[PDB]
Amino acid sequence: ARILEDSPNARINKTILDRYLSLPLQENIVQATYVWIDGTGEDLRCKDRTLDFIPQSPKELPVWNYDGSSCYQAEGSNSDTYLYPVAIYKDPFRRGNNILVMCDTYKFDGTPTDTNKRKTCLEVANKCAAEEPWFGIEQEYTFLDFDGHPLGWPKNGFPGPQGPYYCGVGANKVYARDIVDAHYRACLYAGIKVSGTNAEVMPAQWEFQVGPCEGISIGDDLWMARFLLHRISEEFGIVSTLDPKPMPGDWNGAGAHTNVSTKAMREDGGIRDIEKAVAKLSKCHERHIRAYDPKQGQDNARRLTGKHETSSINDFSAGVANRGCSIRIPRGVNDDGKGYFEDRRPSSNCDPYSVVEAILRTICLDE
Amino acid sequence: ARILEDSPNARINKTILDRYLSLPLQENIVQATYVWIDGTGEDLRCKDRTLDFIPQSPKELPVWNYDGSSCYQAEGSNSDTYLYPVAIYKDPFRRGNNILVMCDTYKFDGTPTDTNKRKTCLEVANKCAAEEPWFGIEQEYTFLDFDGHPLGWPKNGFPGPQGPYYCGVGANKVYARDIVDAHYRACLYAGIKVSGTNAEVMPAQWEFQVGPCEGISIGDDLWMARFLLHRISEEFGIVSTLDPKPMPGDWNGAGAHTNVSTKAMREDGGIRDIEKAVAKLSKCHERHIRAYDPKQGQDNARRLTGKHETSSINDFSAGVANRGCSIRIPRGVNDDGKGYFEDRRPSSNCDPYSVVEAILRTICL
Amino acid sequence: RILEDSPNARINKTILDRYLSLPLQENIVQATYVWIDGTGEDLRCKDRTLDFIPQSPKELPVWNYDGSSCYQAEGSNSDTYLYPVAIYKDPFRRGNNILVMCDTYKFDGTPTDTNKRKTCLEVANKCAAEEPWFGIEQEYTFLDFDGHPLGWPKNGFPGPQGPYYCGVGANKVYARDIVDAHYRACLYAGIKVSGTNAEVMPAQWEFQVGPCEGISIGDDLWMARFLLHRISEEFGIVSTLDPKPMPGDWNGAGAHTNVSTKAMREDGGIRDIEKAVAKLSKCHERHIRAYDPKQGQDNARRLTGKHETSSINDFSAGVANRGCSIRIPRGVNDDGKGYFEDRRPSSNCDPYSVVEAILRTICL
Amino acid sequence: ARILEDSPNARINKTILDRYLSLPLQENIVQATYVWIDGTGEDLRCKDRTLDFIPQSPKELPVWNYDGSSCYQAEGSNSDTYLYPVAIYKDPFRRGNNILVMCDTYKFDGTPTDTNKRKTCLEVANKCAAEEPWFGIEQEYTFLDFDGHPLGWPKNGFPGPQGPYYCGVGANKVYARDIVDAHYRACLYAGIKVSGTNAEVMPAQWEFQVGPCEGISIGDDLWMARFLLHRISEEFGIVSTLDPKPMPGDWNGAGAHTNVSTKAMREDGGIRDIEKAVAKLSKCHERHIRAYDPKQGQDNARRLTGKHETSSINDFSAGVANRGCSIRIPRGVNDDGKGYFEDRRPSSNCDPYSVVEAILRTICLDE
Amino acid sequence: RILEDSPNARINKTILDRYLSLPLQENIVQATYVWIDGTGEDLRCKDRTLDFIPQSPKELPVWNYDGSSCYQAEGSNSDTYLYPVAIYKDPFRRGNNILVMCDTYKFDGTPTDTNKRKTCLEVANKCAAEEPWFGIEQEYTFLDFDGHPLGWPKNGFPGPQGPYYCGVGANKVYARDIVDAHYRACLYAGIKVSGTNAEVMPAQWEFQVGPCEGISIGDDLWMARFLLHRISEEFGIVSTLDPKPMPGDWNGAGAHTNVSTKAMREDGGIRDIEKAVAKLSKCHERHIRAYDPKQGQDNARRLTGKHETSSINDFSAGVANRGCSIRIPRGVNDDGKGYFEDRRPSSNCDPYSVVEAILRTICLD
Ligand SMILES: Nc1ncnc2c1ncn2[C@@H]1O[C@H](COP(=O)(O)OP(=O)(O)O)[C@@H](O)[C@H]1O
Ligand SMILES: Nc1ncnc2c1ncn2[C@@H]1O[C@H](COP(=O)(O)OP(=O)(O)O)[C@@H](O)[C@H]1O
Ligand SMILES: Nc1ncnc2c1ncn2[C@@H]1O[C@H](COP(=O)(O)OP(=O)(O)O)[C@@H](O)[C@H]1O
Ligand SMILES: Nc1ncnc2c1ncn2[C@@H]1O[C@H](COP(=O)(O)OP(=O)(O)O)[C@@H](O)[C@H]1O
Ligand SMILES: Nc1ncnc2c1ncn2[C@@H]1O[C@H](COP(=O)(O)OP(=O)(O)O)[C@@H](O)[C@H]1O
Repeated sequence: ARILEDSPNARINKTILDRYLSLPLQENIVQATYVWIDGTGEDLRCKDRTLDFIPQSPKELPVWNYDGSSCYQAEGSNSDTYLYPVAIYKDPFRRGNNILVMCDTYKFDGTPTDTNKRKTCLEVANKCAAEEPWFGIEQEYTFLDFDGHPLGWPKNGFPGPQGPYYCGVGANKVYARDIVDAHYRACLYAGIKVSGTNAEVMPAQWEFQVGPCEGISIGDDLWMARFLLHRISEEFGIVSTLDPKPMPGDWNGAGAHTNVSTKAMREDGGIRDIEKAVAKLSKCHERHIRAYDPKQGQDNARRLTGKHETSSINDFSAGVANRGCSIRIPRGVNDDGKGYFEDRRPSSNCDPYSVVEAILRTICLDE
Repeated sequence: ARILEDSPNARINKTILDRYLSLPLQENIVQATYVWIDGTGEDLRCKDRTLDFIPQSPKELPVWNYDGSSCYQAEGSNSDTYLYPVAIYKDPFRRGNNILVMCDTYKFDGTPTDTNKRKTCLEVANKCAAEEPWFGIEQEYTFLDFDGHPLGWPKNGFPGPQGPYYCGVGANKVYARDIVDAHYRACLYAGIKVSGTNAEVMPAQWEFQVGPCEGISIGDDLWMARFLLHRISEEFGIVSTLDPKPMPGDWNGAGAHTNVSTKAMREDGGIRDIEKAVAKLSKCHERHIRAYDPKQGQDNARRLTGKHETSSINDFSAGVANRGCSIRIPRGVNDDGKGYFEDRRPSSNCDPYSVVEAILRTICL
Repeated sequence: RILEDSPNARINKTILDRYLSLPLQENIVQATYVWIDGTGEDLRCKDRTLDFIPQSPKELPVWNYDGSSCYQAEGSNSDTYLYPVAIYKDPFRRGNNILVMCDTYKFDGTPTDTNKRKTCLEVANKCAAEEPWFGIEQEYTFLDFDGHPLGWPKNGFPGPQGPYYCGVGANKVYARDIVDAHYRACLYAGIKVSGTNAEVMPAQWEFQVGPCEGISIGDDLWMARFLLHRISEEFGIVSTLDPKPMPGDWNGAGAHTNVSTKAMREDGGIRDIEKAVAKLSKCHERHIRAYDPKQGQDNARRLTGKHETSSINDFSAGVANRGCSIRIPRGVNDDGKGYFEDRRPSSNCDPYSVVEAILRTICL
Repeated sequence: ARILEDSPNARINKTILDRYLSLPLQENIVQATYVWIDGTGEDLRCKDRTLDFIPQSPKELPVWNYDGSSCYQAEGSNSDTYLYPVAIYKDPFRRGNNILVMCDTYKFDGTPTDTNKRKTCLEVANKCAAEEPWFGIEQEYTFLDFDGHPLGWPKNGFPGPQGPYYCGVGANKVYARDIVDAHYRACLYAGIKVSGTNAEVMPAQWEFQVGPCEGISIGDDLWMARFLLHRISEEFGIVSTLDPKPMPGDWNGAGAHTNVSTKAMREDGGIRDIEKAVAKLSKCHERHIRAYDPKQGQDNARRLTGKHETSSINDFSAGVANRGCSIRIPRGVNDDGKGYFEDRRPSSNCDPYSVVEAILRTICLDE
Repeated sequence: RILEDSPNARINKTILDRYLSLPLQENIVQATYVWIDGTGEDLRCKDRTLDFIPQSPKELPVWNYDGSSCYQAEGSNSDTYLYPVAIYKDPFRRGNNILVMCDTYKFDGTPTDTNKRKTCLEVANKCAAEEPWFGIEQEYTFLDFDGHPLGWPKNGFPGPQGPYYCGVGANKVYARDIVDAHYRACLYAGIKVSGTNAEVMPAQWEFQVGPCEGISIGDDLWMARFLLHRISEEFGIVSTLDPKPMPGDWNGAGAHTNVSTKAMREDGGIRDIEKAVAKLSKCHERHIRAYDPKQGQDNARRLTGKHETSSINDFSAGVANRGCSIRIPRGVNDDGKGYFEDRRPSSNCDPYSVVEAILRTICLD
């Protein structure tokens, strides 16, 4: 009755679309959905165009543009903002040779927009290329009803206390698995390396893991995966939020925990290299928590500095297999004496480009 | 409209998923769902990962972990808990080469968790192998709406008294058969030997039978089957509960009656062996009740009173084709001089590993 | 309001199809055993996984159920046995899956009170040389979960009879989808459903089975009944065989029974038809006793002589006449051969008892 | 929201009437409501007329008529049926000098209707005038919603089992006390001797007791109490039923237990006269059952099974302090050597005139 | 949704008034007899017409009821007797109409199992010399018809505790109308209600009765409970006295009892009190049995030692302290004299048993 009752998309018919989706087209014709990051640094925008050819590379896609003043990227008279494809994926909605196109964005003068964090991240990731840095990201998120309350939670109230929902199974334990399952498979079909999923501590809260991807491709892939989550959830009338505190107080906020390695760390006795990198990471702490947050640490501080599977934003701790510590070497990695380390500081709404750039600067470029 | 009105999963669209399900993936890509028992010893948990190969046995799969502090399996600062794969099944939700994996769980130091009953059962099952013991379990369960009241029952009250609902047919006799049929088929596809189903005495109450299964297999199989029931139910917005007394008073609680035979018992003249086994089980009643419910024989006490065709919690009686009993020999087993016997004591929420072990201890060791 | 409280109507209906397309290894066979309970009117069922494709009812195992849970308590040994009698293709699962009609037997091998097949079969076998054929017109009514006829205004009545019989239209007949699904399921299963029609009462319908030789009418009508209840379950709709599912001047329900022997079907058999009707005239009370499963109590509520119906007490029979106990149809009196129509059996009759009683009187 | 949703009277505004009730008229305008029993023998009918005078006794009221063919009292084309006042009460709905009139009925030729039982009862009661016989009746009844299900019961189902509802207090114990309380007060005001009320075993079930009344007046007063019950219930959209089994099974039926005493049973040593009457009623069980029911034993046969605190229809019994019997003599009476006896046979829908006559015929006219 | 299924909430409430206002001759008197049933928790009532105005209880007729219809079955001798023991003016009917508190007796003239008044009264008269005064703080909770606390989100919880205690506002306290109506109806009836407040738990409230001399605190509290249920009823809201109307870290329910003798109150002061207290430290186990009507089984649920309550095993005494079993209020300590607080009695206690036990231990040894 109440659940999704005001959500426009949940109330529109979902069956008719298949009639039109079945329509055969000249294989020549290609619909391309260009996706980009808006002025908030948090949200995605998209639009599409018809091509008459199958592109092999993002360089073969035309440069496009949008009204930056309609996306919180105003620039007086000169608000036309340009779209530079950087990465191509198969489209799981249209399936043909139809494609999704991640972009980065440039002002009219050829300079990056404020929210373009990929330009510099790429400079750096090229300059550490020889080190073959690999990143995994654990993206947490919460499903909301249209009124902003977490999906399925009683209106004007709370479901039972945490305990039964983590990795839960059952109608009273986890909600909207359908979307999670759809999204997992859509990401796979699109060529994004999602390595798994789980249900989180808060009911309506989930996680998917992406990686491991090399260098800057973790940013393109996570951004596209976010796009896909929002877009799939839209069809259901459900809002997916990346906000780190989608509900105040005792309930679990949201991280984007980031797993890192270089070729040396992955090699035999890389443990010493890891332990070195964590030391370096462990103290420049005030500098990273700024580029782990699209508003420079104001979002972080709603979730962080507590005792709910997180990290204190105040100070810094580096433990082994410690969910309480900002940066963490897993037990099996100590045991193996090689592998990777987990940075538990990035917030669910982090920009991955900023995260990897801060990381690489510190552990490869030697600041 | 009240039925399922507040169930989130029942209020979310169900046809969109099929679009995404039919997406074709490159081969190499396998989705594996790991499943384990949590610190309650009753409830299941699960999560997924992507593999780049097709495993051939459980041994080929990666050991994995979870946070036990989030599963009622806290161990201070060392809360990481380990998932060991013990059985693979085909995945009926995702099909193809996708798989479901039953696990057992270990603490950070390599010891079993309190609710891992399989390590100790596996040991005993292995000592008893040559007697080739076979187990079947009749798992009773009940469908609930989101508010915890049994599915389709009138809000704040009761349907008609017992009688019409057992093995029923008709819109006013039995509810949500679609889940039952979907589950029977899913299990069969998964490789679980579901041997039957029926609607039970209580409206919204049902049973599926698993077996016969070789030794430790009954435990892996029944756990995975329970998983499948919860997980299929979930899509409908419906809760499946294995609680033994999901409504109080004169409403049939729930059992997990266990059928047992050894090789001796299945060969001509087995009835002698069956007779002896029943004899031994009669001198250690209390120990079995304690292993026959995962809270030491306390959820056993809200059901096993000595009424509604059942055992008594304090009292051990056996008999030939007798349902007011603990241990029963079926008429057809007696008439054939060979076969299997029925242990009626275990409750719907028993851990099958514990039931098996207790039994094999008494009648093989 | 319509079906708002029917649990099965409120549960999602599209998810099942995802699990139904699940491919299983050839040779796994699901078998659903079906039986009549201690009311003598209602059906029960459950299912088992089999190893093999049975070639005939004898190849299937004997099973059991707890009689105490279906009004068949025999104190301390209530374990009741299920003997397969007929096998049908399963229209719900298809493949090699089957439904299995049974009859039922106590612990000591004697028949339960509601097993009327045993005794009917002895009689029908004795009459086999007369090749008796039976056709049955099974009437029924769809109900909402509250017991009120489906679609009828709550706490009230739709317009008077006239427009609904064999109707077409959203305001003339209800739930044809179940009717059409049943019709085809029955044909797929191997049941000889010869026709259907909408009846005089809105939400009321009829299916005809036959002609079937002997005992097989009984098996087949029972499985068709099971199929009706079972298909209508998935819609959340109750199908009742109650003979007077609403009181007043609203059409009750019959299971009119058409009957012929070898002699009656050959030219000049009309003589033998009249012989048979005459033997049935002389023992009216024993048939009305056989013609509902409480011995003449349920038919009384229908048989008022007013609504296309015969008298409770008084036996009558005439050509072309729907006010009579036993009617000889126009076409058959004209043709000099065919069958007679027995209009006495109520919609909740056991066809084994009906067959047996008619065979005893016209063949014995 | 279902309780009373389909009941027309519950869905009509209730405060508007007050506006019109407070309209003053001159004391000499009298509204008289004539009430009678219809051809079912169970239900009441009524209608109103304006008088210009205040009658002093039933003798002073006009004899009236109605169309019996609309009340199941057809008699072909001579269907005009006559209404003779026999009792007047003060009207608790209009107050002032307005009145309710209980009547009995008579066919066009002056002979009584089949459902007029008063006539032959009053013949009898007059011959027993000396014995000064008193009657109390314990009228059980059930409130139903408009769909025929008991008021407040879950639709298509049953509330919790019996036990908590008898003389209960609490929103989840008893329902519609306002009607019970209104009616009790309205009976008193109208001039009926209502001695008490209680909530009964079945939820939605209630009882009021009337008496002790002298002779024939028990009949007139109880029929008028009945009228008032339905007429008051009607306002709330609630149906009040006197059906003896308003729900089949292990749910308590409804009786009209009748307390009886003569001058002689009330004096010292009266108990001796009592045990003699019981014995006389014990010799003719089948006579009474037929007088105890608007048919002749048909509705009793659904209530009276032996269980649920009532006598068997088949055989008779006495005892003391026993609620399983037909005729109960209270303890407090045996102990005091005087009082009355309780006939527990009459069903809730009995016609009281029929109950009284049959009892008097037996215990006074020595039949 | 709130009160949507409560029959009394859905019945028109304005019509009754046009009937109550009807006038009747002055010595027509409606009397409502009130008694405790076989649970020893719940009340029952029924009513009769008198033709006179009673001056005291003894002028009312002894009456009876069917004990087998209220869990007071004694086979075929089930008629149970009502003895009037206290009269109150009737706030629902006004005029000379009355409410009658009774105690109950078997057919043989002996007290029913749930009459604690008879023995309580014996002891009270023996301690009359020492002029004992009692004050009781009765907590209770309002429930919707489904048993969920009134106004709480269906299938869930409101915000944590903090804002509700002594709260003001539509989102802080619920159903103040019932509380005000009860407060006043009690005062009019002759019951010495001395205050009320909204409790920690949302929908939870309290009223205080007393100080009352001796046995009358039991009569008066019982009749106040009656009034609460009966007023609640007209709104279609349930009032429960269950000590833990919701599980976990939501505030249970007490019936804290304040106590004094003449000594303790007249100047002599806290040395009489400190001795009285030390007499209670001796017998905790015995008092927990007197302090709910199943003898420790319901208390165990709110007496956790957590959420401002004492633990059910261990005894404790502190000044101005709220974690203790017995309490000396700072205010009484500061002064020569006063009363002491007993914080162990549970919301569903029988006050007659609370008084008796306190009096045996303290005025009698
Ligand atoms: N050597 C590595 N370097 C970087 N990332 C890795 C490496 N190995 C694994 N990862 C990635 O880290 C992520 C692990 O997330 P998850 O399984 O949720 O870990 P946990 O929940 O134990 O913290 C996965 O995407 C995985 O692919
Ligand atoms: N020899 C045997 N040993 C163990 N289990 C058996 C044996 N034979 C059959 N079983 C299993 O016993 C179970 C019987 O379940 P069910 O038909 O519900 O029995 P009932 O309802 O009569 O107790 C099924 O799992 C069946 O496969
Ligand atoms: N000669 C016959 N002998 C036995 N049964 C017959 C014969 N002819 C027809 N039937 C059966 O009787 C049924 C006739 O029912 P129906 O056509 O509904 O009759 P009506 O038109 O009078 O309702 C058919 O379903 C058919 O199987
Ligand atoms: N002497 C008497 N003769 C006839 N009826 C009496 C006499 N004394 C009292 N009564 C009536 O008996 C009835 C008592 O009924 P009730 O109080 O319900 O008792 P119980 O609890 O035994 O059913 C009242 O109608 C009362 O007026
Ligand atoms: N001397 C006394 N002896 C017994 N009871 C008393 C005495 N003085 C006050 N009381 C009663 O104790 C109750 C106090 O309850 P309350 O005001 O809620 O106290 P608190 O909430 O501070 O514990 C009141 O009914 C009060 O009348």
